[PDB]
Amino acid sequence: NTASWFTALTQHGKEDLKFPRGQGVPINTNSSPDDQIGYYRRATRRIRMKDLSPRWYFYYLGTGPEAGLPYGANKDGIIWVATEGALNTPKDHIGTRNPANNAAIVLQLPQGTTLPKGFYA
Repeated sequence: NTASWFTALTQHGKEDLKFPRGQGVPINTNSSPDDQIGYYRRATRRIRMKDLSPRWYFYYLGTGPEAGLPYGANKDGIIWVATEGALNTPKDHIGTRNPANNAAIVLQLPQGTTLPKGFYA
């Protein structure tokens, strides 16, 4: 099974995640500036049905459950982020995580990043 490389953002409001134009890409010192572009995918969970808080997981462009999705496409539960000068190419070489060999990276955002209302890590 596959997984995000990073820990997910939890939603504490009726808001749909959305960053300012140049923010949102989680830090990863082991990737190049060309690779800093992807999407957050919302994951819902119900429990007893009581609906839990939605979590958003980041996947590099061209990987993850929506690997075939071009950057910018409009789909429910998919929002896009990219930092200045990233390449609009699939990041197949980074891929997705296998929890059997690697644990998730703690999601961190660059300094001066503004998280929207009701979103925390």
